[PDB]
Amino acid sequence: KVFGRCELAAAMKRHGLDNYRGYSLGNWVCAAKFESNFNTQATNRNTDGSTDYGILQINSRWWCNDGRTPGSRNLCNIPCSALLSSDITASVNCAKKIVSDGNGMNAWVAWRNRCKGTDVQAWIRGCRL
Repeated sequence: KVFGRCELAAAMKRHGLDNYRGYSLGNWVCAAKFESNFNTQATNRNTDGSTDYGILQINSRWWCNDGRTPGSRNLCNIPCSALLSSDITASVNCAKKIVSDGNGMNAWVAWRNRCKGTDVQAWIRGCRL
């Protein structure tokens, strides 16, 4: 499943991301756009043996367990396969842990590079929310 921008915005709102830790809905939508292109099934291998999973490209060294990543910590206490659902519940739950951990949304490379300091509200304009 590839979400539409506004579909995702609605789902992230339902799941409590609007203003979670001070970050407006558009930041979360923007992060997903540039991390995964709204693709719930996207995966990306890294040079350290970790893989990033799903809509918010959550990493298997720190956050979820895939069994094949060295130095894995499983800090969201979830299998990475749960982060590949068409249902974003698990990715949202883990995202809330990630953002609360000390970095805020700087945790997401694509957010800091493409979304931070931009008009993130553009990502929710035109949506029925």
